[PDB]
Amino acid sequence: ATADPVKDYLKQIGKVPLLNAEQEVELAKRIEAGLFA
DNA sequence: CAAGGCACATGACAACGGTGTTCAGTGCCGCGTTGCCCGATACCCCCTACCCGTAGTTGACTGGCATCCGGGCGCCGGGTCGCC
Repeated sequence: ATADPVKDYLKQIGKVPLLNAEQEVELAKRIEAGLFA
């Protein structure tokens, strides 16, 4: 919580795992699995 | 000389004269009110032209922005970490 809220938003993005090909195709596979569920 | 007879006029008698008034009827000219006739005007319809909202567009493309000082000036007031 500081001034210039865009900076705090950027930190809120933080460090998250960027997705390579197989990672995201598996994610979409389980996405459609949950959709069918 | 007195009584009885005839003329003219006379107390009323209605009805004309002429003119003024009566109900009434109907108009005769003045003032105001009325049905027409149209004409325009609001108000339904149909047609399409155009404004405005929604939904797609697949090489890849993964963290920015320029701040800010030459007030100036002082106080309040609170926070804030050293201090022993």
